[PDB]
Amino acid sequence: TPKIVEVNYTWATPLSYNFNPNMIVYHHTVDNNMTPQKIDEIHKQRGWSGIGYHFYIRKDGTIYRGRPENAVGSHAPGVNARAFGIASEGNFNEEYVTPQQMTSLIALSRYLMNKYNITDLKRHKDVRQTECPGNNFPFEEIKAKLNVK
Ligand SMILES: [Zn+2]
Repeated sequence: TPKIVEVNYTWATPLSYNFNPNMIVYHHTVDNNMTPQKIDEIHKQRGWSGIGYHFYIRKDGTIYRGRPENAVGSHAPGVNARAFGIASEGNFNEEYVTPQQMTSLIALSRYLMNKYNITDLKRHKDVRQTECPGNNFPFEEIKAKLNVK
């Protein structure tokens, strides 16, 4: 089972648990050097309860929990009730996922896919107009390693 680091959050507004995931959406953070706590602060400024992603993967491969696994997130308006959101630290218009981020992306994705019977993997740019998760985000390689077509 991948190592998920639990984080102490204080949620500003009520979380909804009317969450029925059938999709994983991949994100980049654009900004580097952010703790999950810093993301949570920014997401609170934007009027969300707190960190909008269900998971945040830092450059050294550490997987932090964001939103509770059974709560609706704030990462992709229009699919939030049906999508896990997985963020990777970086701006992948300008750099590449680290090998440790790739290892964690595959492990976390397969965990969620098996646990929830999910086969639908999407980039944020596949569901909304955005450059996220960045030009160099290795989407086709992730799908290939997970045997998704
Ligand atoms: Zn995004």
